[PDB]
Amino acid sequence: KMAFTLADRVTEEMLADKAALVVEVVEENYHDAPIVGIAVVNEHGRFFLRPETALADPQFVAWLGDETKKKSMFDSKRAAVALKWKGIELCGVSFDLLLAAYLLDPAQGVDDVAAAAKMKQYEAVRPDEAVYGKGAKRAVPDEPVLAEHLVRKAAAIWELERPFLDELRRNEQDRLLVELEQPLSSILAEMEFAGVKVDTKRLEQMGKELAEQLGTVEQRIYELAGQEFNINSPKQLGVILFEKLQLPVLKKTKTGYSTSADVLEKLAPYHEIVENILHYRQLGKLQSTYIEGLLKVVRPATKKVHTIFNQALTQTGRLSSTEPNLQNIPIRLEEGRKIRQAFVPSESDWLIFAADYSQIELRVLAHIAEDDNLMEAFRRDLDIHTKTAMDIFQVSEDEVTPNMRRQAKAVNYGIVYGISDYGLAQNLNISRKEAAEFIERYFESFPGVKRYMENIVQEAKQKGYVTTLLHRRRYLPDITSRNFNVRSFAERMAMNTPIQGSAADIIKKAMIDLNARLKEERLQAHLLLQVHDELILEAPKEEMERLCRLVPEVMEQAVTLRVPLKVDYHYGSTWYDAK
DNA sequence: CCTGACTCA
DNA sequence: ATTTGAGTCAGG
Ligand SMILES: Nc1ncnc2c1ncn2[C@H]1CC[C@@H](COP(=O)(O)OP(=O)(O)OP(=O)(O)O)O1
Ligand SMILES: [Mg+2]
Repeated sequence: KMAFTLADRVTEEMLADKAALVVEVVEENYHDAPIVGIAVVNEHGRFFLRPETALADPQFVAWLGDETKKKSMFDSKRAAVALKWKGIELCGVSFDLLLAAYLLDPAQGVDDVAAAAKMKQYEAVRPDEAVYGKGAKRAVPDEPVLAEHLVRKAAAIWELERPFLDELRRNEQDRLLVELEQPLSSILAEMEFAGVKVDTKRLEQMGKELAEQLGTVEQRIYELAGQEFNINSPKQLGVILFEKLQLPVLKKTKTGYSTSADVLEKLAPYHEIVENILHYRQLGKLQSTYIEGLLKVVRPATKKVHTIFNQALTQTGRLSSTEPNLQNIPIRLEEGRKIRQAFVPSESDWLIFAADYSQIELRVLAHIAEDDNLMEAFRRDLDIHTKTAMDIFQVSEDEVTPNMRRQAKAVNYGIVYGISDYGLAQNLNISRKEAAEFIERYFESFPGVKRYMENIVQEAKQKGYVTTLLHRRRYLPDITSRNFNVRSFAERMAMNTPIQGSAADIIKKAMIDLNARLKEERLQAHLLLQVHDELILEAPKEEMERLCRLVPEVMEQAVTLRVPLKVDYHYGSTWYDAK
């Protein structure tokens, strides 16, 4: 039905200056993964190429790397990174169907061509899973079966480009795709392929010392409990706490007694064992995830870890980070924070540079809600987190520890994002009456915020979606539900999504501008990680003074708001020391 | 395989 | 009924 040529060799007509291109990587993690087949669809026809052939052809390599030869693809970052592991540079990607689908509706969770094709009732293509199988059954099919699939995906991208571009424009999301998400994709590809170097000697030594400590904590817990049990089993732990030790049951879930951190902290006046158990579970996560888990994914020859930043997953426009996640490395307790000493520069005499947006979503909220007191508070360069802390704990602006400031931060965001008196009371372990009062005195300080939250909920109910500064959209079909719980969740997404998502837009624009600046000044410095409202770089030590100016400036100037943007920054010999 | 732990923004 | 957005892990 769909004619295509199974080429034995690359020909001139395959190298047209506009094409839909498929460079197939079947493994979920595409770092150093096999390329199993290539497809090209253009004005001249439809082609399948064997990668052994095509990727060793100097004209095909040349075409891939030619910025003036425009390619339409699906998940171009996957291809770009797979090709870098093959030592080949991919340039000129002009359209990405994955990112196009993501912006049109992130709720669809589009993650193959067939799923994007369905958005426009295009059915002449199969889902990837149906072709390759799942779990232990996964496999590349016989060549003719593989070739047809790849070509059908290329044909889909080719015929779907205009319809998707048309709808993006209708939505005012065309520049968001072309000028923000697509250029970011290339930047993320660079970051992933660069990787972050790990000090495995230090990490392994930390692991040995941690094992000993876990043993000591473990034995003490058994002593306190009067028996041995699996502390890492919430079920067994529940029996010990609420049956053997007869402690009060504060919460249940569908599976049985809750042993959450929040519940165990509240049980501290009844038995010292709950504090030990909380310590044990913290240490155990360090070991399983940040020592053992991390060392499993280090590439042994280079000692580097290579994350994958998922650009088309979160419902608000944030990135996520997987295998390993490098956006949740410990920082909040000194015990876990020391993990960051194992993340080091990739060359000697280089350093790690880290920058963080100050009170980021509160600034954005001030701008969007146009609240008087809040907009003013940032012109006066106030720290609303610390002020809130002084108030909540009844202390002076010098008795506020970092932990206290962090706890205030969750209260400040909690409130603007819809926390109830019950939630706030449980969060700070205070009376609900007292909690209700903090909330009241909060919306009195910032009345425009309150209006904005009422107003954005009403709007969402009328339009059925909310939007960000750069025209990112989230649909919220549940917001007019007759069901209280379902409706309430959707209403809180309407409160949060425009703010978190606008803040995502900003740091994304900051990454693009920053790279442009790094290139024009021909610095060796380069981005390693993004952590939502943080950018981590490494660079020669001689570039630290110039970065101290360049990085914060670019980040602060990324957009222009009604309030200042403020960036904190540091550097040092390890990620830990960049504080 | 899911749930409830821990980790971050 | 009860802040938002994420990922990985051991246990079961
Ligand atoms: N508990 C929470 N609830 C909702 N959103 C939160 C959150 N914690 C963080 N976020 C969201 C909202 C904030 C944003 C960034 O996290 P930062 O810790 O960096 O908060 P920032 O306000 O920038 O504080 P600063 O840098 O001055 O210490 O992510
Ligand atoms: Mg911040």
